[PDB]
Amino acid sequence: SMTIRFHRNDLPNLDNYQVDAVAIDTETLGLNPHRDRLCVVQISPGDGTADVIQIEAGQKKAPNLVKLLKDRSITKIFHFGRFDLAVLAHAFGTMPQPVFCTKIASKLTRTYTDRHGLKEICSELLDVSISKQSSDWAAEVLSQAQLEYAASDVLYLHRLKAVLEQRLERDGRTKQAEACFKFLPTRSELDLMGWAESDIFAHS
Amino acid sequence: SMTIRFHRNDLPNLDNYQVDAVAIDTETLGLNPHRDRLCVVQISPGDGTADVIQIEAGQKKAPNLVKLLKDRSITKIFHFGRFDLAVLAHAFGTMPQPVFCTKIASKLTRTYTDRHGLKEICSELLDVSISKQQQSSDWAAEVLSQAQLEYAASDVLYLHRLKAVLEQRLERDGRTKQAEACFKFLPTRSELDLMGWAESDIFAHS
Amino acid sequence: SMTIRFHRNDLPNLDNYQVDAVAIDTETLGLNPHRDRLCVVQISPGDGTADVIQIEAGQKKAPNLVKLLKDRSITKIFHFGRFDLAVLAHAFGTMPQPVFCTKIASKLTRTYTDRHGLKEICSELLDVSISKQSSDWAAEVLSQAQLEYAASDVLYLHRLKAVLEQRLERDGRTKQAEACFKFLPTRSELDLMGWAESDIFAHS
Amino acid sequence: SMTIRFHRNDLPNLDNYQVDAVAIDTETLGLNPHRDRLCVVQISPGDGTADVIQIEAGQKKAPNLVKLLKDRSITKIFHFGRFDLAVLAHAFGTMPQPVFCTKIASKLTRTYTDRHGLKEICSELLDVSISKQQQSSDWAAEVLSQAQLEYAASDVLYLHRLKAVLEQRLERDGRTKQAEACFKFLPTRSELDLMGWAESDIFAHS
Amino acid sequence: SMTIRFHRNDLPNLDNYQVDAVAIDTETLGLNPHRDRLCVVQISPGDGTADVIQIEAGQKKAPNLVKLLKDRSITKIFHFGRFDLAVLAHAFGTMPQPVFCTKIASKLTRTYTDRHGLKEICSELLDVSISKQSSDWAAEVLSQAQLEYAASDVLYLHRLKAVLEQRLERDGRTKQAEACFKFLPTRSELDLMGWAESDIFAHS
Amino acid sequence: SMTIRFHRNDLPNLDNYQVDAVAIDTETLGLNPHRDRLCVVQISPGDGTADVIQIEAGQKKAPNLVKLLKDRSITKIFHFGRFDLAVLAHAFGTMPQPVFCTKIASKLTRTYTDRHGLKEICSELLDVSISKQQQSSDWAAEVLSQAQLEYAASDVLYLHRLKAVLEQRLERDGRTKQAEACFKFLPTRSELDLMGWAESDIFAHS
Amino acid sequence: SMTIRFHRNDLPNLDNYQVDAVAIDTETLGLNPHRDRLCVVQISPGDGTADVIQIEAGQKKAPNLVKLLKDRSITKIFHFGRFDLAVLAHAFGTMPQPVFCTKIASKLTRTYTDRHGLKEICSELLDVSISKQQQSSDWAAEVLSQAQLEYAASDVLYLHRLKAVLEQRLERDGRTKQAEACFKFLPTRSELDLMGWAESDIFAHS
Amino acid sequence: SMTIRFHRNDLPNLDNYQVDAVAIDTETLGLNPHRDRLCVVQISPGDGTADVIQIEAGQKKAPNLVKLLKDRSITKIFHFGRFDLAVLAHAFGTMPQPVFCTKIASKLTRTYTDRHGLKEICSELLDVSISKQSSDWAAEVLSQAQLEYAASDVLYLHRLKAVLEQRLERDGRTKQAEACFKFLPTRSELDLMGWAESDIFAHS
Repeated sequence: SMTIRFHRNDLPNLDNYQVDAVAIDTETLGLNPHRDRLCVVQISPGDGTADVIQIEAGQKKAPNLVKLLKDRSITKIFHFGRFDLAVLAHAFGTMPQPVFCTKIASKLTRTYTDRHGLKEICSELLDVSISKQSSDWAAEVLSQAQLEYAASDVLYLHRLKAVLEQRLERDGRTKQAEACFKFLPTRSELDLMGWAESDIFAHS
Repeated sequence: SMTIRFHRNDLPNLDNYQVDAVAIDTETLGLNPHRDRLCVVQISPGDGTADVIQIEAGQKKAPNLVKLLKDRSITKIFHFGRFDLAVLAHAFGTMPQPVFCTKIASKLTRTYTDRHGLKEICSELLDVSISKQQQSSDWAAEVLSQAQLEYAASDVLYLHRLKAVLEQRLERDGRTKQAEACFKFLPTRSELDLMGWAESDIFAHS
Repeated sequence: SMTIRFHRNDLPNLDNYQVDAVAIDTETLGLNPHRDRLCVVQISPGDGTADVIQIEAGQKKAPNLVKLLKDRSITKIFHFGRFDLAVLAHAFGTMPQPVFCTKIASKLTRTYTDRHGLKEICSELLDVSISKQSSDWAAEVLSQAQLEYAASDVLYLHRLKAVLEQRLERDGRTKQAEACFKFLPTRSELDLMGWAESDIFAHS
Repeated sequence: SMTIRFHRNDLPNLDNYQVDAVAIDTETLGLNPHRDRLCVVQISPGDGTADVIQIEAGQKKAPNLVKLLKDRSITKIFHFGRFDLAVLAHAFGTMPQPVFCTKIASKLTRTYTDRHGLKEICSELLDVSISKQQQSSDWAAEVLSQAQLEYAASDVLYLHRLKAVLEQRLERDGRTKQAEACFKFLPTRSELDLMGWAESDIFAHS
Repeated sequence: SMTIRFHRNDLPNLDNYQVDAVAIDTETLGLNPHRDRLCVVQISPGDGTADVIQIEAGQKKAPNLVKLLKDRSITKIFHFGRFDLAVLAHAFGTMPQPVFCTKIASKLTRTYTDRHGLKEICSELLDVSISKQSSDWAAEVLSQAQLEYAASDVLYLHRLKAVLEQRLERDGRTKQAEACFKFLPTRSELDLMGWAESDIFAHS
Repeated sequence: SMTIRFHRNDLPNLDNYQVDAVAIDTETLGLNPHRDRLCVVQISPGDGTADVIQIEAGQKKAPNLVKLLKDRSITKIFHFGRFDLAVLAHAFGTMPQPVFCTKIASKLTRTYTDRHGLKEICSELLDVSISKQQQSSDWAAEVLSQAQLEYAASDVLYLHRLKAVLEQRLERDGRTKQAEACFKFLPTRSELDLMGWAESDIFAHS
Repeated sequence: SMTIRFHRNDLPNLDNYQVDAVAIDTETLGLNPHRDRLCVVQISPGDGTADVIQIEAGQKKAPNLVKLLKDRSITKIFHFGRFDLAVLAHAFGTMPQPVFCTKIASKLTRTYTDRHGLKEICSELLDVSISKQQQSSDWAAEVLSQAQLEYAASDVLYLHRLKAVLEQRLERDGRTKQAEACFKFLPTRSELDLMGWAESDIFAHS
Repeated sequence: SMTIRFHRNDLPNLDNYQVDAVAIDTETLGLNPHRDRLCVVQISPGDGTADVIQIEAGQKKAPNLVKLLKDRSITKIFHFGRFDLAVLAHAFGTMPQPVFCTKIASKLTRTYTDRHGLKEICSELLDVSISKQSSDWAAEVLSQAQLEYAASDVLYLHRLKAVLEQRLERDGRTKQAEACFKFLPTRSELDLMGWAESDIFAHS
């Protein structure tokens, strides 16, 4: 079924990543980036396959992945990148950019719903059914079910981006979305710096 | 003391605005830009003088003011620019940029307090006292009172000085780059407010 | 100072009320019209004087006052009439109409503030200073201070109405205000009927 | 079963609308009428048929529909008319009246429940089952799906029948006059929403 | 199955009520006794049968039922009598007493749970399964399902009282329960008087 | 002015208590009767004098005080008796009755306010000013300060007068019978507090 | 399968408890230790057997159980020991120590969830299914049902296995020392609950 | 008036600290230890004088102060040490112990009040009046007012400890207080680790 390539620590090379956009998600021990370590990076070049990379405790190097994260010619696509960007910057020392977030794009286009989860938009926009799973992602041995769950998070983000970009143009919000994506790395930096619970643009 | 130049509709010219940054604030009939019209634009060159400009109901143009708003070589300084940028763009059709916001800068530096209002930071950072008695008054009055003119002018007379202090604090505490990114996004935040997301944090999970 | 005419039960006649609008407020034993009886009706014909009428426990008749309440040619002016209309209808058996509410009018015009109290609008719109006072309004003997407090509630509503009507025209909301005033007696009826805690127009 | 007539822009004529009341609903891109455009108007004569009218982006006129909205001899029946009245007035410039709202009528009669949605009252009052699967879908699609057409039509096919039941309940429980006053005010409630008070109960103390 | 005797307005006589305790529940148009009229009184003499009495709009007389309500030698058993006592007093002009409330008794004995509903205690204490149903109880014609739902509310309260009285004695709280039952009619009176949302014994 | 008689452990006799009602209050180390011991009992015959009785740690008996608590011919007047009844019953083993509570009586008559504290009703009903400075002090001190004695005494010196006013108000506004039923239940409310339901309204639905 | 040994009052001897750790749980009449008496003590040596001990009303002694509680060479394993330690100390006068709490250990390791109940961690960590149907039942019944015995036994049959997993997780994620400090404080946390602070976090600012 | 010794970076020696207990407070840029740096350490040996130490941005060494923090024979006294312990451990790399917290001690003794602030307990327990001041504690030059405010935080903690220890013995809670003090360094560690918003002992 799923074409999943499993790796320890890092991609082995970038032979599959001669691309201008990658789809990325992560797994962690929880929602606090300072407490809960990075455990898995899942990434797809958009060809319907996924690389699932198991990250070790204390590991701060992943040179091939970091080359993609730093490459300003490659757009890093996330669904709710605000969290993953903070996790990746905290783990590897660089804030990935530029980015596209399918959740922000959903909020700017799918104004007829309050459901902006990945499962929801995959169903509505792609007629794709994905299966939601909490588990210990720091386990020595990840299950096949865990690998498939992680891979499904990145298999469809290129296709979602294509639909959402067209919707943003139809509804006249392309420029505002792009400014949101330009700011999103700073939003994640501010989270790591201590404003994770604050809307910095609010009056009070 | 403070010099106020009162005008109707627009600045007469830009002879006082051969500067690299201007301080701007606005008065309206309330907090909803689609309902509550622009009534006053106040602007200062940073030299201890202020222009207070009465805006007519239905006024669609202000060409000299708009030249300053469009001029990318002039930084527009606001206190909580999120509001004023939306009001000005809605009134005259130009989203001002680039910008500096003293309230965002305060939130990124004065981490020991939740009080980030203009009156508060004037007192703490400059030892300058300003009064908010006229904040909620009829800004659409046919003739503005001298108290209204002085409240309006005081809202822009100190923004250059606050910006200087807050710039230094941002550098001291290591957040200049993040503040600049906030200022770059702020025009979009105001656009999203006008477009229908005024009550939403677009970066929130839900 | 204040010209106050004190009465028991009812106005003695309508000699002072050959008018097209009256200003009305009430005092009660509290904010629950079914539990807390009507104690005082204060009313002014707009001439800078007030009638202050002490209402007895169990009294359900006040013929001269009720003639004014029922007279469709006389506008009953209140500041937040929603409460007083319920109290008066519960006490005397008829819902006063038509009405003008200076608080609704304030909310539709003074959009630059969240303070719509009587003291606030008297100060801003009239340069009139009134003194806010809780006390037992069911006392056998009302104090002079109580009579003056009650009278001040109605001395200025005609003048407030004149200013607020002009503001409603300036800001383009006369028609919507008038529809609010037409509905206000039903809003008070719904309060008495059991919806005092519900916005009947809300989605949920 | 249900008969659906699909149209673009407007009813072709009023040959099916020689009636004293019509049932109306709308579909949009969301809950904010200034941001979220009108996409579909659905209308039923009360005879078990429904017209589903696709509204174009930027469409400013719908003359036959508007004739019905303006016609004071025809009651416009809605479920939560507060929304549809604002959307229709914003789209085409006419505030429909007079009106009957089945949600207000439900709140004034079904005092034993807090569930006043259309699906709920169809089931309880008529034993009619309707599905909300397409409530949140892309109503601005170039071509509406058959499921979207059937969801839209089902929102108006039963309002006459609900109105008949709820009218009887209002009379039974003694609240006809208060409901009628609510219906008379409802166009103003929708106007106030468009004017800037959508988040405020204008009758609240504070 | 269920032995249900249906009546209009009132019990026809008290031939089935030569008893010292009755089980009572009511149906109304909702939870606000001043707005939502009494629609059904269901009552059982404890013999496994129920009388279900349809109450008309505007009906304020029910002489045989009222004789039971007033009879101080007959304990009126309710599950959460606080509501029904207010409804019955408002409908018929007299506050029933004395009373026993199986919900108060449950709260004073079943301290190992926070579930004190009738279905729950019937299951736990009696191994009796009752089926929970909101509907229009003011309908001209009550359904058979509605009659059976109403009857089930009173079929088991005598049996619950017997178990709960023994539990109160085992756990040492009989005297406090009886004082709660003595006060309960006043608690319902205070609800009708305007304190339905207030714990009169709270400090603030 | 006020006469205070200071005692250790107990009243010496009941020579000053040939009366039909007594006013009682207590001071403790806090609001939890199982944790926070009884420290002071204050009692007044209603004649403008007060007895202030220091209670020792571990003290289990107070026979003359307890005679008054048990005497069903003497009404014990409290302000918020719910607390004092629990403290006294826990200390000495007798639940006082019958009782009158000025706070319950206030809640049933002063329907125009949410302020029912003793200081508030002394001021409004009697024009008597009392100070709460010593309310939170070390009531277990080896020697009570004169300020502590005067705070304690002032808490009982006015309860007879308040009761007289509030009785009249209860009759005036028609709630004498309901208040009396509350007073009859109050000892049980205090027992339930000691038994484990201090945080629960036993009459609530859930 | 599981072996249950039912007893009245106490273990008959400690022949099955020549072990370094025991698993303990209790059943009561509710969550308030001063009101709600101890009804059942369940204990397991960690060998797949469980003792379920019915405790009489008013029972003040359980000498063999108490020997285990006092024995500082035997770790007492609980799931949410905060409750059981207070109940056991209140019943028999000995605060058990040292302790291991699987709920604290879960909160310090399972940082990806807010579900830390025993049923949840049995399923996730051991793939063991337990039923909470009898959690809220009359634990003071004269005769315990077989379902009650099996619920009680299942609450202790797996704590040794959970402790083994959670110990490894604490070491893996670097929090062994902090968990041990929590376990050292837990008897005091339970004492403070009995003393009157059950509703207070003693370490909170306010 | 106040005897204040000002220092940069560290105490110059421990000549004034031949003691078994020290009183410590800190000033920071705010309440988030990971975001808001340590700015001032104020410390007193209990002789009515204070050392006020200005801490530089990026400074992670303070050898003489750290010797006191690590010295297990010296009790570090705080008012609400939970915060300062986290700040000091984060700044200098070691968790100070053992400790005494006058706020925990107040909560375990002054059960007759909900006010456990330093000003409150100084007034009640010592008849000492201290003056509460928010300001920029990272300023290059601290004002005399700032130095005096910082010093007043530590001038009285030895005296408060003596009173509170006697109160703990009188009210029977010495053992529980000491266990709270033994745990307090771990409570602060857990705050730094990511549980600052969680009571680790709560059921949920």
